[PDB]
Amino acid sequence: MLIAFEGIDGSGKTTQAKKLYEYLKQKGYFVSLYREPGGTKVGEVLREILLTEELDERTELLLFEASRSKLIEEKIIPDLKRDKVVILDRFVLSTIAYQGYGKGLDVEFIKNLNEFATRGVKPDITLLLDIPVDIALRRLKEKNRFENKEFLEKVRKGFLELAKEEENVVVIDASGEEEEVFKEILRALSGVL
Amino acid sequence: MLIAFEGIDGSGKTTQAKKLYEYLKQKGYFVSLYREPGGTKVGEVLREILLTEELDERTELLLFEASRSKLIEEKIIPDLKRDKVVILDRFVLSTIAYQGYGKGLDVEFIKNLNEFATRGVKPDITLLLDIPVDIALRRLKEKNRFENKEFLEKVRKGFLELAKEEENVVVIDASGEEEEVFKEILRALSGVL
Ligand SMILES: Nc1ncnc2c1ncn2[C@@H]1O[C@H](COP(=O)(O)OP(=O)(O)OP(=O)(O)O)[C@@H](O)[C@H]1O
Ligand SMILES: Nc1ncnc2c1ncn2[C@@H]1O[C@H](COP(=O)(O)OP(=O)(O)OP(=O)(O)O)[C@@H](O)[C@H]1O
Ligand SMILES: Nc1ccn([C@@H]2O[C@H](COP(=O)(O)O)[C@@H](O)[C@H]2O)c(=O)n1
Ligand SMILES: Nc1ccn([C@@H]2O[C@H](COP(=O)(O)O)[C@@H](O)[C@H]2O)c(=O)n1
Ligand SMILES: [Mg+2]
Ligand SMILES: [Mg+2]
Repeated sequence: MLIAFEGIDGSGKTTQAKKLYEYLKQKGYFVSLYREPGGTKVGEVLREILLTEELDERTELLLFEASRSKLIEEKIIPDLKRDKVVILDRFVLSTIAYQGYGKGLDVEFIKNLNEFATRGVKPDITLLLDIPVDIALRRLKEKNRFENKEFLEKVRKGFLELAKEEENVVVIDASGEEEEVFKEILRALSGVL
Repeated sequence: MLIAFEGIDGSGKTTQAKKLYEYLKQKGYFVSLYREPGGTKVGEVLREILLTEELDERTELLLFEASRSKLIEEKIIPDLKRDKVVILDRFVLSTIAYQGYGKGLDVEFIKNLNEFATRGVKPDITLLLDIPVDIALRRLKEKNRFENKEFLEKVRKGFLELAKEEENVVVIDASGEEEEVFKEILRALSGVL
């Protein structure tokens, strides 16, 4: 079982993925939680680079994918083999939305890089935490983090276009309170688990 | 002017590229010399990773391309804009030969990644330093470095198959002595410069 959380900065992915992890552990599933980029020794080095350095979008994309490739090969494929539930804080839709709809790289190209890095491993379900950018920005403000409204609007649209066309994507209203959003996620999850 | 040296380990790329650099500087060209992977701050971090860590071939390929993307955007494109002669110690044929023919990844795929990382920037000439693996291994032995014969035989064949099909590739007999090889390179170079 592979569960992917996707969405803009401040949509509650980290929080909700952690909530889903504890909940499922208590219910007796063997669970892993990983973030992208990151999740491996090598992946975390690349994460530090992606956050530290001034990078063009192409170099950026290739490093996101490298982190994913390492994570898929080192952790996710074996995790899935042992019937672990695998929960991802960001995955392949994030790459398309940010690098494609956001920074203007070719979407078919991103998709083929995604296919390559994941060896065609796809989620059973993707949870799109959709939220107005204004609301996501106010939440980040409370944590002293400031993101680009213009850029996130395009990204958000991207994410929503991808949910119409890509398979097994459920749009969750992430604008609610923490517990409301979690119980919307559980209903979407009841579909598959 | 973009000049690329390609070929197996111990073929004399580093030595000949450095020789070509000093020669052209003396003749009054403005010259850059860069290695792949490496050549930028970020590229060299990735280099250290690629030489340090146990990596699957997919992750490897994506990090080789990330380095290249950084080098293209940070150094090569602007170097070419200012009419510098740019000399590369390894470039895009090496990727195909090592990751494609060597480790079995798809060659069309590597070529499309190459296209992406370089923004379609192609060399004016590529110098393939071809050498028998037995001879390259004897040279590396003198420096206490030991590489995999079985792997390099495939890689060498790959390099040679690419020189037949890809554009502007000259096969230099790298088995000769240092000064003989340099003379052959200068002849090949007279074609374009
Ligand atoms: N339903 C909610 N209502 C209000 N605030 C929330 C809700 N869920 C999470 N938060 C808080 O708002 C912020 C959301 O951040 P979180 O890290 O969960 O989102 P994220 O999508 O992981 O962001 P990023 O991509 O930037 O890491 C946090 O400070 C979190 O504690
Ligand atoms: N023509 C030659 N004959 C004998 N030895 C040589 C010749 N040219 C270079 N060498 C030596 O052989 C080794 C291989 O040269 P060099 O480092 O340039 O090859 P390379 O293709 O860069 O190898 P690598 O990819 O492993 O760095 C060096 O230690 C060098 O001193
Ligand atoms: N495909 C992706 C995924 C994440 N990111 C960025 O990575 C940063 C930190 O990641 P987290 O959201 O996982 O903490 C975010 O600010 C986000 O904008 C990106 O630019 N492209
Ligand atoms: N595409 C590439 C390029 C270099 N390499 C490796 O990089 C290493 C460093 O050698 P250089 O000095 O030629 O960069 C070599 O051991 C070579 O086999 C690889 O595996 N795939
Ligand atoms: Mg987060
Ligand atoms: Mg060398």
